[PDB]
Amino acid sequence: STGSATTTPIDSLDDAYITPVQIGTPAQTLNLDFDTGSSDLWVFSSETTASEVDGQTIYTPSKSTTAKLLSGATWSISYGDGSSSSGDVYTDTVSVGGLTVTGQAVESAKKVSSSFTEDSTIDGLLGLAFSTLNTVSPTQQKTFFDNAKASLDSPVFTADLGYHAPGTYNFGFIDTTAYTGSITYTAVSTKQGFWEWTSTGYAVGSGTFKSTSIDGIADTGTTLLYLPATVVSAYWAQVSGAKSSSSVGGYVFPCSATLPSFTFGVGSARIVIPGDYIDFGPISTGSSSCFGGIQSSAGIGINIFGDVALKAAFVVFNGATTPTLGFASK
Ligand code: NA
Repeated sequence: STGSATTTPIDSLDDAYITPVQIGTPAQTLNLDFDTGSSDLWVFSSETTASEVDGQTIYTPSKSTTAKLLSGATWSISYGDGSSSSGDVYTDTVSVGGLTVTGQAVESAKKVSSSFTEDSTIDGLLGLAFSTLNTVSPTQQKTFFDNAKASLDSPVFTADLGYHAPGTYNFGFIDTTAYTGSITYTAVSTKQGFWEWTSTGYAVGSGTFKSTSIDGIADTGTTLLYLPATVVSAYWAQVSGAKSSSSVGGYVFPCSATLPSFTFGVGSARIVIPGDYIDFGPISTGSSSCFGGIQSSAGIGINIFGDVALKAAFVVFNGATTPTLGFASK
């Protein structure tokens, strides 16, 4: 089997991407944030505290003939941005882009933090990291990918995120029409439960490539590119008037600037992030200070190749017995 679904930016900045997901019988379609940095599939639901719901579409298990309470199971998750959610668990039929899993754990939120409530466009998350990170207790649950894997034509999924445009998540196949050149594969460590890999270096604009190992994660659920402070300083030093602002919470730059590209290494291959991808616009409405898309990972404890990096590439998440990542230009 295979599946193929379009993923759409939630706003003009590509802050996140939503993908429609069918849950239950008859189908209830919710728009979920596919997150390769976490391992829970959780939804706004008929159980979510009413004051914490503001515009989201909810899953109502009582209206699904295939829903079953997973008795005694609870979940609770905290993300890198300080957001959180928790609740109970149902199993139900879940389909993505025509690929169906029966018996998928659907984590129903009883509580969500303010950042979720305030984002009316995201109805929940679909985690695509390794199932070792799944938070269901007392019986850990599998991701949608891990449950689908054995049925797929190939044990893979691909992320093809757009810049200010829709893109695609495919399951079970490589679309050889969706990228240019060849795919470079690189080793993955699953020790922390992430798609963790090592970039071979970077360049700023037209500058020379610096060969240096950068360990980080491929995380579709993180907006920005978080890298070591040395790398980030070297990037922003090429932008007149850029500075790190403790009041704003990272590097800002004059909205009048033209940003340089940023290149990262994948083995001997190179992925180029155009400068425009690094502009996250005014820090507040009408400001002439703009927020940067490359930020320091110092204090986060891991480097994160978030959407800024991933949307410059066609990315293969190879879930074979020995997982690997692939990157191609597009
Ligand atoms: Na922000």
